Amino acid sequence: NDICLRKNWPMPSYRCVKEGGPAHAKRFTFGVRVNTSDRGWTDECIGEPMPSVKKAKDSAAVLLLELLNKT
Repeated sequence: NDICLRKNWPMPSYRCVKEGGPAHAKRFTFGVRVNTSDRGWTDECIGEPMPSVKKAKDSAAVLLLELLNKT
């Protein structure tokens, strides 16, 4: 969140795109997007299917940091 804050943007969107399923689908996949003032909502950064919802957000966010590293 530091990079988005520092860039003087609002707080990014965070919501699991896939969570739960037919038992064997408790891997969570989530996509992030940020409001890059120069363009707007960034490309939705889908993370990897993670076995914990906290890891879901953070790991996608890590890919987002790469996007925000190109600003």
